[PDB]
Amino acid sequence: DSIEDKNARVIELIAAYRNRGHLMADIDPLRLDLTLWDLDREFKVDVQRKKLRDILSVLRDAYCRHVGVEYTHILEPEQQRWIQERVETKHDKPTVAEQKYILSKLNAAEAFETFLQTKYVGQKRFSLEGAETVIPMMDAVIDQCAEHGLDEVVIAMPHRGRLNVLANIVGKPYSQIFSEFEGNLNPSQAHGSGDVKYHLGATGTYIQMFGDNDIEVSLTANPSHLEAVDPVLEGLVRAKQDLLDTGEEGSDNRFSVVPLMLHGDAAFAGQGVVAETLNLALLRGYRTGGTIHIVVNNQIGFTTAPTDSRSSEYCTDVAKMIGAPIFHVNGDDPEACAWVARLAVDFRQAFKKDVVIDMLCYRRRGHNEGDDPSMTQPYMYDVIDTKRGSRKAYTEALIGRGDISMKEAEDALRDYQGQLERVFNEVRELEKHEIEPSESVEADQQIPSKLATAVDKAMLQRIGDAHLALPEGFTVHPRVRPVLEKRREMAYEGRIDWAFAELLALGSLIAEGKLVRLSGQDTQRGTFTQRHAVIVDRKTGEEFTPLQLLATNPDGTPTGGKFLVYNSALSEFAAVGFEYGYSVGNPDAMVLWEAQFGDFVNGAQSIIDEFISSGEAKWGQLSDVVLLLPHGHEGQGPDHTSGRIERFLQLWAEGSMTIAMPSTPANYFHLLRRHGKDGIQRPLIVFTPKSMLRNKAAVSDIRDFTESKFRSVLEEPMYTDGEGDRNKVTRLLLTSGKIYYELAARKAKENREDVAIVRIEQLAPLPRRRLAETLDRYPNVKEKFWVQEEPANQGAWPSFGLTLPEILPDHFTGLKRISRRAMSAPSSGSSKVHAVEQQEILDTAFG
Amino acid sequence: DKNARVIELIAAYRNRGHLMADIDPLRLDNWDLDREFKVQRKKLRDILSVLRDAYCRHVGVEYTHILEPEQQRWIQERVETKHDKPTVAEQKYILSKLNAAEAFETFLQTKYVGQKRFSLEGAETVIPMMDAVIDQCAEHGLDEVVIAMPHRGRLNVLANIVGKPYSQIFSEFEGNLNPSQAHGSGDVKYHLGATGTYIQMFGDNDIEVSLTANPSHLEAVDPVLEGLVRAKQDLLDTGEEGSDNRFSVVPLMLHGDAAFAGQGVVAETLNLALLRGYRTGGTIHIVVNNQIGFTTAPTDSRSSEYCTDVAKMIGAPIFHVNGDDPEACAWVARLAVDFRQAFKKDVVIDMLCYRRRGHNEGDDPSMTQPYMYDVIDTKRGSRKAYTEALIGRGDISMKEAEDALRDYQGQLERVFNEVRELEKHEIEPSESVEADQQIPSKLATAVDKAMLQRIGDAHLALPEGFTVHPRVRPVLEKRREMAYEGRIDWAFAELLALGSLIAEGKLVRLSGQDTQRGTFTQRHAVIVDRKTGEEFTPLQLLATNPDGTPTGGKFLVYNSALSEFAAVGFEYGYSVGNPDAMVLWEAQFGDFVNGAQSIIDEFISSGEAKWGQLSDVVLLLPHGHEGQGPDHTSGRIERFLQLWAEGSMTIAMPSTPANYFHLLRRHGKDGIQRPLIVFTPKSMLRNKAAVSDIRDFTESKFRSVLEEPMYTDGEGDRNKVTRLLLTSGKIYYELAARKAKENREDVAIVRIEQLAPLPRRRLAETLDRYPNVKEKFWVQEEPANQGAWPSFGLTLPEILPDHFTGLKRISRRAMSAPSSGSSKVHAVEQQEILDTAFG
Ligand SMILES: CC(=O)SCCNC(=O)CCNC(=O)[C@H](O)C(C)(C)COP(=O)(O)OP(=O)(O)OC[C@H]1O[C@@H](n2cnc3c(N)ncnc32)[C@H](O)[C@@H]1OP(=O)(O)O
Ligand SMILES: CC(=O)SCCNC(=O)CCNC(=O)[C@H](O)C(C)(C)COP(=O)(O)OP(=O)(O)OC[C@H]1O[C@@H](n2cnc3c(N)ncnc32)[C@H](O)[C@@H]1OP(=O)(O)O
Ligand SMILES: CC1=C(CCOP(=O)(O)OP(=O)(O)O)S/C(=C(/O)CCC(=O)O)N1Cc1cnc(C)nc1N
Ligand SMILES: CC1=C(CCOP(=O)(O)OP(=O)(O)O)S/C(=C(/O)CCC(=O)O)N1Cc1cnc(C)nc1N
Ligand SMILES: [Mg+2]
Ligand SMILES: [Mg+2]
Repeated sequence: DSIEDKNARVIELIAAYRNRGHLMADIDPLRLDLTLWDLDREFKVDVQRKKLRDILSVLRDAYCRHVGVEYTHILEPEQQRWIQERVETKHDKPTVAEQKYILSKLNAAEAFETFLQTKYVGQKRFSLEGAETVIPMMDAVIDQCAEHGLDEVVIAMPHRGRLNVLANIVGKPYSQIFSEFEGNLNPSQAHGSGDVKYHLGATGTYIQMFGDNDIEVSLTANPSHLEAVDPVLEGLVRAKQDLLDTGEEGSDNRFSVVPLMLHGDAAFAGQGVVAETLNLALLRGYRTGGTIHIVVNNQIGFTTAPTDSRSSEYCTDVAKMIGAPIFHVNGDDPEACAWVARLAVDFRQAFKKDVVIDMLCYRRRGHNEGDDPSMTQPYMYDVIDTKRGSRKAYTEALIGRGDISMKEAEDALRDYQGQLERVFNEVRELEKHEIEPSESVEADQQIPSKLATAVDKAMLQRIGDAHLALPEGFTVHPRVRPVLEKRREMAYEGRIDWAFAELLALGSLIAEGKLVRLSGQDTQRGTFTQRHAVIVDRKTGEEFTPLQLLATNPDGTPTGGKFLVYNSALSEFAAVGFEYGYSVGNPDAMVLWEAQFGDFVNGAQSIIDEFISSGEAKWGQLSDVVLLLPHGHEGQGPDHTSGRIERFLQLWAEGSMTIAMPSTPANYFHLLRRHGKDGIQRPLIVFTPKSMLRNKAAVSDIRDFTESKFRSVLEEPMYTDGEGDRNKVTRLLLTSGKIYYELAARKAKENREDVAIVRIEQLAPLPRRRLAETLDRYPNVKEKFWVQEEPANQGAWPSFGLTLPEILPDHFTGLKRISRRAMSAPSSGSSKVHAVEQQEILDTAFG
Repeated sequence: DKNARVIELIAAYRNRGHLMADIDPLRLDNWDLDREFKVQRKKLRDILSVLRDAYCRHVGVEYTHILEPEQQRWIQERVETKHDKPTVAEQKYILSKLNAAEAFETFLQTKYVGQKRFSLEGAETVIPMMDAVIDQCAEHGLDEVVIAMPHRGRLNVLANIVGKPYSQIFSEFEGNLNPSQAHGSGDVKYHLGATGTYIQMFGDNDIEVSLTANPSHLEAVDPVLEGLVRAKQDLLDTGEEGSDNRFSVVPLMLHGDAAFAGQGVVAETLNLALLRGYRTGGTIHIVVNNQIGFTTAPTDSRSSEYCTDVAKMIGAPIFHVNGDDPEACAWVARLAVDFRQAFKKDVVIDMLCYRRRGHNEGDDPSMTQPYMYDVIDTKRGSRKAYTEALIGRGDISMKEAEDALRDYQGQLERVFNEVRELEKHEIEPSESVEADQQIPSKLATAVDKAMLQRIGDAHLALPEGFTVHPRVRPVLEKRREMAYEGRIDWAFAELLALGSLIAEGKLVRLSGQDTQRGTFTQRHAVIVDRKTGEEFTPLQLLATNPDGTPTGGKFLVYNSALSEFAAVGFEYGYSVGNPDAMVLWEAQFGDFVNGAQSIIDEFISSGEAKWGQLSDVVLLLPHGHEGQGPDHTSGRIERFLQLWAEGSMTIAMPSTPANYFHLLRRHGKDGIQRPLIVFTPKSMLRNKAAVSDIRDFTESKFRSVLEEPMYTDGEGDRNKVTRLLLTSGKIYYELAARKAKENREDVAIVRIEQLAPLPRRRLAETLDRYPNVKEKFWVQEEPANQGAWPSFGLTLPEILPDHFTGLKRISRRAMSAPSSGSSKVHAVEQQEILDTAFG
């Protein structure tokens, strides 16, 4: 009513457009879903005086045209002001040369799809038709990154316009893409079992069209499993940033390697790994200084409408949890798409935070190029039939503006189409090779000859002394202090436990110049209070990392090594994905991921199945990620007992991974040191102990570290070092893990000279030669038994019971099993029932 | 202008006031007032006092992210108004809950100091808060509250909220279990569930309270709870598939702060909240935010301000409440239920508290968090502070409070003594649960020809003016023809099985990614009008008898979200919630079921042995080597076979449509409340040889072992057979076509349709019909380390030594991936198998 009362209604209106203007924005290319006298009156705006008509025009233009902005949810006021200053101001129109360049990208995007439709009508390619604006948008992201002088852009994306992105953004040769469609692959392309064309990656150098800077562009490989690559990309980028000494663990806060993550609208809302990966964005051990997210929102998921794909307004609403700004942009406006892309990069650079671009578009054809979409979405495809497409609509705009002519536009398309045909002809002209079955990739990585993993006594002692080389005035917790003192004593006197042997292995590698990354749930202290990789000051809370002292030589010079130890988030899928990604990103790093209990690794099953166990065969992607899985039957229940050995053994083929269950601390030390020094970029699966960590018998001597190597097959010390007679042995018990000690204690108690226990430390690849050689030392053996704690359908028996009598018939024909009955669950819920079952196994083994 | 600054200030408190609220009980991180303004006309001092009281005291309110204006106004009206204090009787009742909560934890600390119980100490306010949720649900006249929660205060919740007898809880600590408690392999005490009846203290209403079982896997039970509640809602005819939109079954989901932010299944389950096939009319979420995750600080557990920030994606209101204020906690709990009832939407309560002891009762927390535990040691505890507050108010005396605690402590000791007095039973190893569910004798699954014809006729019984898509119409017409003339394909036999069950009165729930039409355009369970977009479900016509009476059955078919973990979890929960329902979940390709590994491992394969929880969930997994790549080839048969033990599940790979029909009808009629794993076909859906006759549906039953038709119906001689090829799946047709082409009378192909439990007797009986067999081979498309060979190669020579000693394998080499990436390489490998099998 009054001038003071009207001014309050203006501030409400300013806020309404800033908070809810995006709900009115003309973002959908398909289009499916105070008095008038006060307009010329001046009002106070945060302070300057502006007319209502000018305030309203700025608000409508910024928030209700082809760009929908979601940013008021952000808690940082400086971020809200930064977005406000760049969206609520008239941004200069692009140059004729820049416009022509955008059209050239839309031309290369559309013609690439139509060419494939004409030549390979029967083959699926997951076309970007109806979403061609992704190409000039990604180009603008990469160009803006190059303008900031960044080092690399790493891309992860699904199937949608993948071939297009590889050819028009990354720079993968058209000849290579057409050869995959032709089915005529050379020995390098036909190597391994392989994977489909829209899962493959590439690398290249992006050169600025209107700038002088250049930037590396990489696209990583991925399975069909939508969004599974999300933490893998993050891990890959983090490893690269750590090598470049940029980012969280670097000197320069540049975060010069940029993750560019693409997504589909149904997969972004539906896959849990998306929230798991976004939750890593600002963590100390996982941050990459912000990811640029592009959602190719074609408002469909195969035959599923968005109404059945999510419970939220936008497919991007999950990204609001990390305070990420969200930009919904109309896919029919390539200039707004290129502008939002450059704004996104600028925001990422200013606040080192994630930015999400929701590109509203459509899918011109069916889900695949063979699917009929009118069966399930007739109304949408009746609307698509009327739409002209971004390329033709943008061409008509540029001719209308007077930038180009109809002839210039037509000659440009014919030049690109001509170039494709010329390359297609040469691929067809290549002589067709004989199609042969896929071959095992086992021989691709050769075991090095005579590799030494032993360390000198001085090394053990230095790692020991490092545990007591505390900073001035540091107050050690009274229950942590005996561990540090016992470790220095262990390093000089012997009887080294499992927890110290692990740190002796990692510390000696750091001293040799290796980067060690160790992470997992409560991994800094350890689930079983054994590691103490990081010790906390009882009074101040200051952290001390003893192994970090080994990154410096005694003269003061750096070794080149580093110890990166973190407590992970309560995730398995994202954390395992990230560590796999890290190991691929930096192959010279020692990357270890620890499960709280091995029973939780099934939460990251997609990473194990789709990346860790099959990545080499499928894409030639090498990873040496170490998985530490606490395993053992101790009466703690079915979810605190098994790391599912049987599952990893089942997945094993073509010498893809090393699967071990060491029984001694020294053997574990040699296993870890071999993995970090052998140069075999293949994963390592370690079934680690819980109660065995504190077993007084499960200790090792200094000579085991300084004079021995890894031993895949272990005999009882009485036959190798003692006065035991191998000829008295009639019964042979073959085992793996902590049950050896329980069997050895029973053998000692009853003085059973007729029984020998042989341990298999390396489960896969099977040490066939060493195992045969070891059994040949017991000539009077009449019966052999595989003994294990695990149920009959679990542990090593499902694979060993079948492979051992086949690979060694003269040694294992008639091999019987001693174990728990076949069980649905990994063990019993009661510790008392476990104890009875355990005694039954020992009684049977000595019956 | 002054009035404009007031509007910005009003907005500042409503949007960001929660950042200033005194919600943390530990406190770790550190002239115009009399003028009137237009809001009605109110003084700035009165506006400011209302804003500070509503948004900056012990309750932090996040709601301005909500897009519905009516929801924002509803919260504003209940939050920005002076709320009446609870009555002396209500206050005394809240203290009685805090007394029960703390004394239960101190009693277990004193009696079983060495056993881990995951104490709720420092978070005792969860008990009066949950009581207020349940009491408010009972006040709304709701039928049931189903709870899912982790380990934190689980024993406490079972004893003080659900009503699990203390005698039972203490017998679990003593390790003295009777035959019913010791049945199966079992699970730890803080994973078990219970049921009971909640009776209002100051009301006359009663409500069912249930707590569901769960594994250690934090948050995995979230979609399971949703599915369980949804099945109960559908039975009560309340909700989305009901006459009334009451949603009378309430999901009460509890969480830990580190698990809520870190587990992806949380976002997957929240994404289901408003979907047609998954919505439960809103979940009440309680986060026990003790600002710790074992030894991990919140700074390393999440990238967001609040552990609850993920729930803002479905526009859920979030209430951060101080755990030291039990009255604010009880008020927020009742506000949450009221919001859920008004808008049938999810509500999140973030109870800020602390963990008095270590992660477990044996863990020393000062090793990793010395500052936090130096602060906790100075804190008095919600029970003692609340006791002192009521003494100060004059509600109770020091004597009345002490006498109340003595009564609860005295009752606990009395019960503990009786459990100790019980005779200790001999501890024996766990036993298989196989015999618990017996196969029924002579169960008929065949239907009359008229039923096949009715399901056929239903595909063409289109509504008036309905326009069928030109490529969908031949499927409907071919189906009516198939129903009367025979040559029934796979896709129609499935709908014949489901349709006949609906006609018999069974509730059929079928869901999965693009399941309504089918990934391979074969199902067409829902047909869309080409002109209007109107949907028509042919099988729904079978829920009505020809006289017009309902059969009692219903067809619930949905397109799922792009999830595996939550969708499989939900369907498992649904099958447990309604055991009389036919619940089927279909994977796009079986290669994506590993995204639900935790549900398969922790619920489907081991739920019966661990908790006595029975599920008859059906997993449909499209499987087969066709050259579509390593992620469009295998459902990982070897993994399901590995998990199989104690007759927990049925694992099948049928080769004929008729067999699949009988497998599905047997599952829905046999009464065995155990899951079914079906490896379903892709190209075999359109194979002209993979068809069945009417007689196989009307006069036959499921056949676990199948012979070639030439021996059972044709003119083939079994005695001429010298080589025997044992197989499963679509490769049979490729082997049969090779046998026919080369006229190999010396070779016979025997199919194993049911992989687990192994049909040992039928398999032996079938092989005894080929007496001149000199060599036997297991033939499969799958790599040597995959398919049925890893288990069959070991079990078959052991269970049947006179038949399978020296059984050799014919398959693809052992592979890291389920198959090759090239279709050309697949074709060469496939021909190599056929060539070896007939070499
Ligand atoms: C990660 C992988 O799986 S790549 C494995 C390579 N595979 C092949 O070469 C195919 C043939 N395979 C084989 O011969 C066996 O499975 C092998 C590799 C275990 C060797 O059999 P064995 O000789 O009986 O076991 P053994 O422990 O004595 O191996 C002997 C040597 O190979 C090394 N070695 C064995 N397995 C591995 C492994 N998984 N990673 C690294 N080095 C290994 C040992 O350290 C040892 O080196 P050394 O002779 O200087 O002491
Ligand atoms: C889901 C489960 O695992 S409950 C399994 C019960 N387990 C046991 O009884 C342990 C002993 N096991 C066995 O006898 C075998 O493993 C069985 C159950 C497969 C039967 O072996 P066979 O007789 O050789 O195969 P067959 O298919 O002819 O089974 C015969 C009968 O049992 C029924 N049957 C077999 N398996 C199942 C099953 N998984 N679910 C329901 N019914 C079944 C058959 O339909 C048939 O019924 P019918 O007598 O009316 O014709
Ligand atoms: C469900 C599914 C698809 C629906 C796609 O939904 P969107 O995310 O909206 O993507 P588009 O619209 O297709 O660009 S594609 C798809 C494919 O097989 C990808 C083609 C490939 O790469 O081989 N799957 C199957 C699928 C289901 N579940 C999971 C976890 N991953 C999947 N890939
Ligand atoms: C990581 C982990 C825990 C940390 C708990 O974090 P929060 O969510 O904040 O809970 P609390 O503070 O303990 O109430 S408890 C826990 C337990 O073993 C639960 C005790 C049990 O039920 O046996 N695990 C291990 C764990 C790791 N990953 C997954 C998916 N689930 C887990 N349970
Ligand atoms: Mg889509
Ligand atoms: Mg916690």
